[PDB]
Amino acid sequence: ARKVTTRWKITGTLIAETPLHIGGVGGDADTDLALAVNGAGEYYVPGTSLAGALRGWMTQLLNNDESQIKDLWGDHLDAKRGASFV
RNA sequence: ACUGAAACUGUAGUAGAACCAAUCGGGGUCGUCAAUA
Repeated sequence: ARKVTTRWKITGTLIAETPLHIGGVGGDADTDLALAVNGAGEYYVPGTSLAGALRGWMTQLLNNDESQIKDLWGDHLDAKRGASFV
């Protein structure tokens, strides 16, 4: 497989400090923009939407350096990066 | 007159940007109603 010196499980509670809206495709007959729901119909944060939230912030932190970002979040086109480590 | 073996359809990607639940409105004030004798 991919070598992993150490795997880290990072977890905790995220609280909405303001209201939240991750959108699905949009519109449930009660709202023009409808919240994203999982296959069980439960309201959820897509891991895509949180990954890009955290990668996006990190991109601003690291002055939009592609190198260290792709070192942690993967890259489709570098010949030595591929899949994400987060 | 002899089954090929082995191989993740996967990798990167924030359903998001913009949008005022808002515009107008004195809690106000007078003669009506019935049809005959």
